[PDB]
Amino acid sequence: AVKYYTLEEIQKHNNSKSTWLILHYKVYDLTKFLEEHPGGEEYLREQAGGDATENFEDVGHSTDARELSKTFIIGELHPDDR
Ligand code: HEM
Repeated sequence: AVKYYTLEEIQKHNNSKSTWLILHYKVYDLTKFLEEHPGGEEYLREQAGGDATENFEDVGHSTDARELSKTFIIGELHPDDR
């Protein structure tokens, strides 16, 4: 089973208690990761509530970071919004 979120609901998660973002159609809840992110939290908050795939790939994340990102997935972008 997979949970699908719309762009409308994702955009609402960009505040002090909730930070979500999209990477390759998958939705990530990075709320508790902000402080641990090697790159800092400014880059994450700035992209919160939207699709950060291009920025993510632009910086060029390691295979380890990508493996780690998987633990933060909570669902996928609704097919109709793709
Ligand atoms: C769940 C997603 C993410 C995880 C788990 C994550 C993890 C990491 C890790 C482990 C590093 C260390 C270097 C490496 O292994 O590549 C890193 C660096 C970095 N990340 Fe992320 N990252 C994520 C999302 C993002 C996003 C969305 C942005 C930008 C919009 C971003 C910007 C950066 C920057 C600027 C660095 C520093 C690169 C440098 O100094 O050369 N990261 N990230």
